[PDB]
Amino acid sequence: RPAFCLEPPYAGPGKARIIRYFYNAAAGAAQTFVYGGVRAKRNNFASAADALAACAAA
Repeated sequence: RPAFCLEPPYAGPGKARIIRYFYNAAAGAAQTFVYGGVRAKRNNFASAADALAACAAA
């Protein structure tokens, strides 16, 4: 899987309140986090399905 799938989720310094998904490699699962709208890192998807497709393919 890509290395970014091993990244912790990054809320960043933004004040937005957006539900995003990251691949939690420790858990072997997609998980929700609160993204602030600025400076997203790569492990950051709109849906668990998108996070899983990138990181647990296939």
